[PDB]
Amino acid sequence: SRLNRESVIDAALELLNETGIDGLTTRKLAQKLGIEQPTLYWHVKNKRALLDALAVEILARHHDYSLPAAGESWQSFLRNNAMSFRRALLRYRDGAKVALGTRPDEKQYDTVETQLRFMTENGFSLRDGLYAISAVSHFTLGAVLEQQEHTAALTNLPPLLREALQIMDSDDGEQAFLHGLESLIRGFEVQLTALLQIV
Amino acid sequence: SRLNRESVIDAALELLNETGIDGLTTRKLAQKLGIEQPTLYWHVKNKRALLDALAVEILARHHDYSLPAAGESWQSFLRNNAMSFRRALLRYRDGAKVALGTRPDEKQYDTVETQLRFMTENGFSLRDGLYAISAVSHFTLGAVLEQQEHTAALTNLPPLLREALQIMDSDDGEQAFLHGLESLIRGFEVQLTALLQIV
Ligand SMILES: CN(C)[C@@H]1C(O)=C(C(N)=O)C(=O)[C@@]2(O)C(O)=C3C(=O)c4c(O)cccc4[C@@](C)(O)[C@H]3C[C@@H]12
Ligand SMILES: CN(C)[C@@H]1C(O)=C(C(N)=O)C(=O)[C@@]2(O)C(O)=C3C(=O)c4c(O)cccc4[C@@](C)(O)[C@H]3C[C@@H]12
Ligand SMILES: [Cl-]
Ligand SMILES: [Cl-]
Ligand SMILES: [Cl-]
Ligand SMILES: [Cl-]
Ligand SMILES: [Cl-]
Ligand SMILES: [Cl-]
Ligand SMILES: [Mg+2]
Ligand SMILES: [Mg+2]
Repeated sequence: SRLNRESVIDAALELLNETGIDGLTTRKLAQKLGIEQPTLYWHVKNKRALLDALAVEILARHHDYSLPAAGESWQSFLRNNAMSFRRALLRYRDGAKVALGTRPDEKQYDTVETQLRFMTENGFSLRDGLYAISAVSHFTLGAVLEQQEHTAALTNLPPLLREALQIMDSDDGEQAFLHGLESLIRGFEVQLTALLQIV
Repeated sequence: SRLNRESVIDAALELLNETGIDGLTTRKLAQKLGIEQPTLYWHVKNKRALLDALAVEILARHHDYSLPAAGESWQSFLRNNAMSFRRALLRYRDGAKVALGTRPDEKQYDTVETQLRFMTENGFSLRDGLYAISAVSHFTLGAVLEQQEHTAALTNLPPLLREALQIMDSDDGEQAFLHGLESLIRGFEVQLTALLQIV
């Protein structure tokens, strides 16, 4: 079938959904695409190239709150950005695993530069803004990965743990995520406010 | 060589370090152990059983701050617990990937019950204590996974991003981690303090 970049990526996401990350392979991608393996190699050199591309494209397709609204607070932007990031990572099987350890792509440069500038224009040093952005990224990735890999795994408890497991089993993870997110955002705010005060 | 549980686990961690998680296999474990594959199967049924075991044993061996000190504050316990958790996850290649989505093992029941009880004895509802514990777990896992998978990957920047990448490349990740951790802990504290007040 068609082997332009857009089409190869569509097929790879479809396969990622069916097989997960560890099961995703170029041989299986060639099969899905109805092509021989040397044909594929012309377009896709290895699994890493594919993974890097999929991490960019998953956000390009499903991460719709990458930029703050006009007049939006930094707190609100981090909240909205994190919810959007989480949704995007949850959309394909092992999506968060595909996103791990990637670095900004050239096609994302304008966008993440704006993100970083925004934090600095709200009083953060680049480092402190970066640390806030990174903590949000990390917390969100961890929460999605635990949620997803828990599912992968599924394929005389003491009382508080029993109840804790009931609590976790009662929700997809969004409740704990949204709660932890408010804690994180407010902690950043306390830090930012304090300036040189002992806090 | 010897195939008791302890020995199989030693070999599997050694192999995890050499090959990472996706490359870890029972065939390769059998090779390391100097045994045939049906011999191994008697002791280890599949890769999942091995992964579940390794997640328990990595913490058993290297997570030394699982319990609060006498009179220790909940803030200090979460801090100390998180640093210890992070160190443990960093000790083997893809350690954090091995830990993902696991649930408490029977051998950890006493310990995590104590953790949960401790939070409740400091004023948290079980749910809020759980949400705090989970946010710490998630933030720490995400930060370790990004650090580690970044390394795996390695095998006209705009100015703020250039500097941000210099900042990240200058440290192993501990600085941003410790900073984000204080933000998280203080956010929990603000929440706990507020009780029914609008906050
Ligand atoms: C907070 N939120 C989840 C962010 C986001 O919305 C992104 C996006 N594509 O819109 C990221 O790329 C974002 O998710 C993300 O992945 C970010 C990063 O990876 C980095 C890295 O690795 C190094 C320097 C700077 C960044 C960053 C500023 O681009 C990060 C922004 C992250
Ligand atoms: C915060 N810190 C990293 C904790 C920890 O020190 C643990 C340990 N072995 O000592 C965990 O097991 C700990 O790391 C961890 O993994 C915990 C959990 O997985 C769960 C799950 O999944 C469900 C209910 C309860 C727990 C928990 C209370 O046992 C969690 C405690 C985590
Ligand atoms: Cl076609
Ligand atoms: Cl074509
Ligand atoms: Cl492959
Ligand atoms: Cl021996
Ligand atoms: Cl033996
Ligand atoms: Cl295997
Ligand atoms: Mg990233
Ligand atoms: Mg866990």
